[PDB]
Amino acid sequence: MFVNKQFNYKDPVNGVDIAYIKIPNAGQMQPVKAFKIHNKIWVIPERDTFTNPEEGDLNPPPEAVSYYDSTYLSTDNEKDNYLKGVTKLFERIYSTDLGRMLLTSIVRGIPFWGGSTIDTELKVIDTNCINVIQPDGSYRSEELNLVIIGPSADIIQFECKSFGHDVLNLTRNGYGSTQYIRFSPDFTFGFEESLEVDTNPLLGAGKFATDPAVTLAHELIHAEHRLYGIAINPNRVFKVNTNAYYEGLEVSFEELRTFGGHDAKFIDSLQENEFRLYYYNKFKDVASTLNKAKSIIGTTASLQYMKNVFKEKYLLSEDTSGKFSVDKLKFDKLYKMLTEIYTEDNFVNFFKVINAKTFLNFDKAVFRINIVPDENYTIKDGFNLKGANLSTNFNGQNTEINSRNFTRLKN
Ligand SMILES: N=C(N)NCCC[C@H](N)C(=O)NO
Ligand SMILES: [Zn+2]
Repeated sequence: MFVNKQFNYKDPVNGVDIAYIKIPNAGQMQPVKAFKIHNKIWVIPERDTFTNPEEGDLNPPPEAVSYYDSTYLSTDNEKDNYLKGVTKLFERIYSTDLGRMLLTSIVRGIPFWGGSTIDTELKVIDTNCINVIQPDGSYRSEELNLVIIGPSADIIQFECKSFGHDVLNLTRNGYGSTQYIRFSPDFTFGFEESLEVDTNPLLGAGKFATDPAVTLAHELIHAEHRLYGIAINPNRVFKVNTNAYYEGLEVSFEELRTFGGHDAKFIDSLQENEFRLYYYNKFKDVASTLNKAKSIIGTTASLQYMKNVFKEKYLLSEDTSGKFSVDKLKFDKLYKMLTEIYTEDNFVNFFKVINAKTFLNFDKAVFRINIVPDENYTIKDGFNLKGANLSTNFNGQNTEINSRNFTRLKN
């Protein structure tokens, strides 16, 4: 039961799990109503016009496969439906063993307290918090790990982003930082079945639709990487050979790793070792920082308590003197779990749903959906409902057969 509370958009703010909040480095935004669906995880049912200065408008630019609709997610009812859709996908992910593990890792992934210039001092990094406005009018500073928010101008441009320090590279120095995922449970993508000799022949008809749960899990995987500060520099790319009429299409290692499967293998053995040793070295530095820490600022919690929070996050070893160190095999398990076990491909397998076999299998269309009604989608079966006749040959995902759950929009 990942979300132990039925949240309706119109429920009165209480200053605890329903409240108007302000986001860091968002300049001077108006407070937005948010919901805390799980410890360290909030959801803002608004179009994202706060995380980025240059993207504070929902206006359709000169363009470039995208989808725009400045009116999407503008009504309370829509926001209410958005909230229920996100909450439902989390329950779907969490219902699996893989998902239960991923979300647990995310919740234990508190961004490191490395905001002090004094090495004998542990301090929080302000951009890893939000201000929770209370019913009285005061604001309470709250640390959080994950924020799910609506998309910006391009509705289908989902992504996992964060604020990041002035000097430090939080998503790549092992510290981690609060992750903001632009996502929408109201849309999904259509892909075409790459007819391979051993693939099921009884496949209903043309287009199939991506299960929004796989899509959210995809972003959650980026979040895990970023929260543990072991994300692969987005500069790193593989020059994919597509056509002969193409002298090259770049695809980042971070994406190939996240998708997993055959795709992940484009990251050769030399690069894998490089990233692993690098991050191993980074964890060892976090251990040293914790070891030199004698005081904590922004006081409330005890020093030992916070040190312990990071001993748990990084799976550090503590001797009888109380000094932390990094254990090679524990690091290996943690790192492998985050980069090789949590992948889009492994989720497609747990969920038992049809999905593109690789990015190379680019989505043909964009569909409008609504997973909230149980008559349409369930936590356990997604679109391929049991009693129904949709639970056969993935009929539930067939946009021809399950034409009533999909409404074509673009491409
Ligand atoms: N299935 C999709 N078409 N996903 C939409 C987001 C694609 C984006 N590049 C991304 O992967 N972000 O993480
Ligand atoms: Zn991605």
